[PDB]
Amino acid sequence: WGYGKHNGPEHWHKDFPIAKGERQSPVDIDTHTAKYDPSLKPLSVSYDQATSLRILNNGHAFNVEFDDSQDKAVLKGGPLDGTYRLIQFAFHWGSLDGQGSEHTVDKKKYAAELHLVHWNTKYGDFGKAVQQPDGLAVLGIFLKVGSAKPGLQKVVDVLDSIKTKGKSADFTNFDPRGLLPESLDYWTYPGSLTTPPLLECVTWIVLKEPISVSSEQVLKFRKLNFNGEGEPEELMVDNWRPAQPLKNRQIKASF
Repeated sequence: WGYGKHNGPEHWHKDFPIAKGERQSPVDIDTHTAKYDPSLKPLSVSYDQATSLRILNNGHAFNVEFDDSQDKAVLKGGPLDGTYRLIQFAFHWGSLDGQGSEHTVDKKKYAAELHLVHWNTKYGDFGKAVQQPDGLAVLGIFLKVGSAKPGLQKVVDVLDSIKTKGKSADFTNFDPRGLLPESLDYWTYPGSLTTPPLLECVTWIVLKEPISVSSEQVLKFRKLNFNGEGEPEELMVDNWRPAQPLKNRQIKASF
């Protein structure tokens, strides 16, 4: 599976049949149909204690991993029940500034999208949580091009070291708080992972307010390779899945 014409999103259903299930992601956020729910609590992000370990090129994107052996970096509050610990964060981006995010707002596409992945500690490990309807909590953050994001530079300067599939690099003391928007206003709905296995185990929490990044930051993202080293060079660009049918589900707003 991939993002190409022969193995792209339109083909994933052949190997992963849930691809056309009932609670697939991503989706279009229709702001006029989203329902203001007064019973939603503020989100509670505790990341001062976060411990980053490494960054890796998995062949479909780049992931920053975190030590999830104790409640060091956690998410709770909002629509969530229990504590979810940060396991990884990744990005989805495009070939141009006009496309890239997975989720869309009234059909509008952002330059990229940041996903902070967290699992329900009630289930003991990540592997057990992805087998649960309330197993994960992904925090989605939209990226728009404007001014540079101080907090994202550390990530950008290390992309050179993990250009190709399988490459990984020690990546300690990275603070995720540097990637948060000012506001925590969000939209929330029940969905799935956006890449196979597309498990319908996620509580999506998409932040209203986008972060700005400079043109040159995003540019270094587009220099990543899908391919392994020593193979024909395929630029890692447009690694995002098209919006799926809402199908009955309803999107709630904390605002």
